[PDB]
Amino acid sequence: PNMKIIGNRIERIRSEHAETWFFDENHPYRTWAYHGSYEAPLINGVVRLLSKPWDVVTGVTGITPYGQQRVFKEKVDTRVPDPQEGTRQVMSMVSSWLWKELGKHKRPRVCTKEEFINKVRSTAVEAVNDPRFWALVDKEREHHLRGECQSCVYNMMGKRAIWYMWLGARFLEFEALGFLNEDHWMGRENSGGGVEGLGLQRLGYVLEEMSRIPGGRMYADDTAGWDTRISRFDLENEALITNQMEKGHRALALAIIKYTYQNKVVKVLRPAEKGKTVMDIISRQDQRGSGQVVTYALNTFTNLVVQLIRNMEAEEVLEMQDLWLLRRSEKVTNWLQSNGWDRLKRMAVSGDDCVVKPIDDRFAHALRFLNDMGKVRKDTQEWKPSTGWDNWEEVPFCSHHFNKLHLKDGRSIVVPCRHQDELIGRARVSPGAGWSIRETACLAKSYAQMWQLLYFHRRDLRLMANAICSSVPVDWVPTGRTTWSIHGKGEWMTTEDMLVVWNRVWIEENDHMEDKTPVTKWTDIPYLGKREDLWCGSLIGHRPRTTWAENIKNTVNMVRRIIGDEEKYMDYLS
Ligand SMILES: [Zn+2]
Ligand SMILES: [Zn+2]
Repeated sequence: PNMKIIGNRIERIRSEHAETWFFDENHPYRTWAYHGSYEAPLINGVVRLLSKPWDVVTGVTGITPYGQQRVFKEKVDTRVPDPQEGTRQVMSMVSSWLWKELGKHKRPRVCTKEEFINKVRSTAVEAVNDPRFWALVDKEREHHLRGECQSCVYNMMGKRAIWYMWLGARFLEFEALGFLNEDHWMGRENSGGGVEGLGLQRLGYVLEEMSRIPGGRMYADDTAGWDTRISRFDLENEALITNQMEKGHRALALAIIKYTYQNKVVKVLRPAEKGKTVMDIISRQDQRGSGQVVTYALNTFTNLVVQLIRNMEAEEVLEMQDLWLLRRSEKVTNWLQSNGWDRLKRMAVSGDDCVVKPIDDRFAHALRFLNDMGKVRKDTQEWKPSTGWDNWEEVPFCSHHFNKLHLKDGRSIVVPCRHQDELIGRARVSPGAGWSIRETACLAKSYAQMWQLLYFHRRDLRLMANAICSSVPVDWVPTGRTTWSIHGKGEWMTTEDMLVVWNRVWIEENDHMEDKTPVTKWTDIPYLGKREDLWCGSLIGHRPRTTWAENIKNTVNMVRRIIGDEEKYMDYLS
């Protein structure tokens, strides 16, 4: 461990728990440095009541110190092996080229306290309105400008692993690197292959556009445990963005990168004897600390780099000898300057997910650089060629597939779809304990309106959404977080009529809809074919679902009585 960079944080934690601090020789950490330990100490009722048939669907009901330790042994206690020197030379060249393209029409900048407060306002609200929080933030920034870090420490939670950091550390990351998100550096117009800021209502059109580019099949390979495969070399290559920063901003960003990305200090819970719990203090110099302000943007960047490299190997620009040491590097510069933009426009990359439309199917067996970079494909033998898709409507991307549907008048739209159990299961989860009827119903309304905008083509979701919206007062504003996906843009977070929002999103503002004729009734908005709806998890035709549909108005009346019969309600079912 680099005690010169993490030592201050470990010593600070040790001094805060000095009387219970101890070194456990029987700790379970294999690839993380261990420093010591100390002693340490959910249903949305509205959605549940309106989704009775799914109480026995394991796909729905399925989705702590023991939990944190399980994710360590199953996923995070691993070390990605170093790529060879030539592979590292290619990764650095491609990353340098890509940063220069992304920065051609954009300038890095510091993000402000005002920008952060505005994003928070959408107990974090209490902290941003307290001057003592900003004083703690200022003390840590002063340490950073002096080459020190005292409190940027992760808190592991898990259940993929989720790494939490105190709001002030997240502010310092946002100040230095938030411009990647706020100024849309990974937007498609700026990056060619990125899709940041496109909603699920548009991603399908990107895949359809890619299908028309001449080339091989569409490949959408997943890397097994992407965040654990981000190496110290990937982090150094991502850090090249600091070369485009002015000196003051550069100092802030280098502190975030060096002290919190390239060196990390984490707190993890672990069960101990007699039902007691300990907190372990560990560290490491690689992996992506999933949950950072710029995890998505940096994962998108590095996945773009990986896919450009796999295309160069497929096109026989890179040879086997180049893994050991890159020979004739001008060939890589030429390929990037000549073909890089064309190959970026042949990709759709969102964090660790990608779809590539290579110039031919040599991409399927171009595995040497991919495997040497440790970006090993999930659910496939390491050296077996990839299998691509001939039909863009079957390609998985961002946990969805995309289907062309036809409106009653002959026009077509391209909609997002996924297996329905995950959609209902997520809506049935309420975040945090102590949620009242007002907060629970507003969050149920947000899921229901999101379904009306994006998944209206699924029979069960259109009906369940109409039942939820009929059970929650119409003047209640949808609240909470409907998804963690950057592609759920929140047009459904409104009291504007969802048929109006549907028309704005799918017709008026949809650049892929040439005819702007409005759709004036929900009965003119299509469903998937019954067999497609069933393939993706519908319960149509299943007796408990038929009973639920026939009883739905009774169920809505029951919920209205619970919330209060005096509220303003709208009948969305008739
Ligand atoms: Zn710090
Ligand atoms: Zn589907």
